[PDB]
Amino acid sequence: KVFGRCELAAAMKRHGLDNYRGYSLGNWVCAAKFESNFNTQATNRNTDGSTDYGILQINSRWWCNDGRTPGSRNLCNIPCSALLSSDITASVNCAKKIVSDGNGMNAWVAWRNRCKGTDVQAWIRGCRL
Ligand SMILES: O=C(O)c1cc(N2C=C(CCO)NN2)cc(C(=O)O)n1
Ligand SMILES: O=C(O)c1cc(N2C=C(CCO)NN2)cc(C(=O)O)n1
Ligand SMILES: O=C(O)c1cc(N2C=C(CCO)NN2)cc(C(=O)O)n1
Ligand SMILES: [Cl-]
Ligand SMILES: [Cl-]
Ligand SMILES: [Cl-]
Ligand SMILES: [Cl-]
Ligand SMILES: [Cl-]
Ligand SMILES: [Cl-]
Ligand SMILES: [Cl-]
Ligand SMILES: [Cl-]
Ligand SMILES: [Cl-]
Ligand SMILES: [Eu+3]
Ligand code: NA
Ligand code: NA
Repeated sequence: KVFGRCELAAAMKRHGLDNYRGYSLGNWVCAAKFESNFNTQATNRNTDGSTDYGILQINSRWWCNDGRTPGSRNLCNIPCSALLSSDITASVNCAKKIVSDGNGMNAWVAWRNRCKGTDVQAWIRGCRL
């Protein structure tokens, strides 16, 4: 599923991501735009052989099981395919674990490089939330 901007903002808010660990909703929408273009079916292979999955490009090196990342962990206790669903629940619940691990949203390199320190509220401007 390819979400609309406000559509994704509303889903993320409903699932408790607005201000989670202090990150306002716009930060999460910005991250998703540059990680996946709001497409839940996004995948990308990393140089180390792990793969990133879903709207927030969650990595199989640590967070999910894809059966093809030797030596990896599955800290969200989910198949990586769950992260591609039209329902963002699994991605949101896993993102909450990620952002709580100590480095906040710097875990998302695209957030650090394209969202951090920018006017992220622009990403939710005009939405009925
Ligand atoms: O493709 C776009 O740029 C786009 C698509 C959008 N939508 C909205 C929907 C309907 C939601 O139910 N689907 N794509 C919304 C926006 C935007 O708010 O800038 N932009
Ligand atoms: O309606 C939109 O949400 C929308 C329209 C866009 N455009 C761009 C053009 C060309 C110039 O007028 N026309 N609609 C571009 C985008 C976007 O990149 O998010 N969004
Ligand atoms: O005007 C739009 O259609 C629009 C503006 C957006 N943004 C993003 C920013 C932040 C920095 O450029 N400001 N407006 C994002 C989107 C979209 O994702 O469809 N659409
Ligand atoms: Cl929308
Ligand atoms: Cl915001
Ligand atoms: Cl594996
Ligand atoms: Cl393969
Ligand atoms: Cl594990
Ligand atoms: Cl599994
Ligand atoms: Cl959803
Ligand atoms: Cl933080
Ligand atoms: Cl990570
Ligand atoms: Eu648009
Ligand atoms: Na906000
Ligand atoms: Na699993």
